Amino acid sequence: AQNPNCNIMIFHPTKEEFNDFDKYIAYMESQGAHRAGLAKIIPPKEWKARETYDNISEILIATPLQQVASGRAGVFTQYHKKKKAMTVGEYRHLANSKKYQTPPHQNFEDLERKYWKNRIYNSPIYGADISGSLFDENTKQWNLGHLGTIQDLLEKECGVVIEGVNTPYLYFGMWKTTFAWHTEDMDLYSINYLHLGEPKTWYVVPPEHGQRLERLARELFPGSSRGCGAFLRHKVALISPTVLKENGIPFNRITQEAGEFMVTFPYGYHAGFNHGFNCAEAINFATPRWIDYGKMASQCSCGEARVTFSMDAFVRILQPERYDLWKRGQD
Ligand SMILES: O=C(O)CNC(=O)C(=O)O
Ligand SMILES: [Mg+2]
Ligand code: NI
Ligand SMILES: [Zn+2]
Repeated sequence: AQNPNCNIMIFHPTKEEFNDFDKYIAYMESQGAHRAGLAKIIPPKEWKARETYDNISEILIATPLQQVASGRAGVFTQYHKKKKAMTVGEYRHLANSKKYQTPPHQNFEDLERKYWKNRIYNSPIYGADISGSLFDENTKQWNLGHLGTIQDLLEKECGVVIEGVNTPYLYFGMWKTTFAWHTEDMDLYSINYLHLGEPKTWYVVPPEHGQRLERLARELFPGSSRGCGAFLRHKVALISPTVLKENGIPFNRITQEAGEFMVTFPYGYHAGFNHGFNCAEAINFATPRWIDYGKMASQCSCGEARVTFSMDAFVRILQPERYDLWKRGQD
């Protein structure tokens, strides 16, 4: 078995190898990459996502989210308070202000220490989940707006034709902006490109050990667990590496820098934080190997997780027993 310790693997495809996206994902999996739940892909040196970022300040962040924490430094939840609209130029100036900017630090490790010590005492503002793309239309390789759709994968593998579309999302971050522990909708893959700015640190649990994280989460967030049988789908709970280590949960960490892709694999729980002002683009995708994960994915039916139009069909075809109850939650 390849990569039996479930380490995060880093790939350096050539420009030739960067032509066929599906084929490269399958290659990475042949090397055991998926066992970690997360992989890094450094694009060939000849590739670029677009020519410059010089003209992005006029993108609107219609609903910036203030991420307010509750709990203790290593075990907390976050709620998202909606703020007034602002442009990316306005958001970048806010990220760079004295109130919100990255503190002085020695290296990524010192910054990580500061994040886990001090995150709860601040409420950074995250411009998350903005439909759109920063890839130039002429970028033909690993253009996250030109990928094969999940609906088309489901049709190729299973013969069934369904409604729905699959488009990318932009994320504008600042120091301490946080993504809570989660797997993707329907335990899909994700791919995330860091277009510009400061790094993003990731934590990940191997898919084969995801239920150990779930059991710890039920213990640490016991009222949330009684409220919903899949409350991690709410995307609000944080658990630090120190707490994970104290509880014997297998995990890994890695820092993504501008110009790099990350892939999350089906049922790979992940969480993380931004080091400073940045912009990422991410989208869900599927392969043939995902289908069985999609059939087994948990679902939030308490009604809190409230997700996309296209998830309806996935549930309806892959999980027809749950259909009914899951749609009572979503309506
Ligand atoms: O970048 C972020 O805030 C969150 N991204 C992801 O969870 C992802 O790409 O799967
Ligand atoms: Mg603009
Ligand atoms: Ni994710
Ligand atoms: Zn729920």
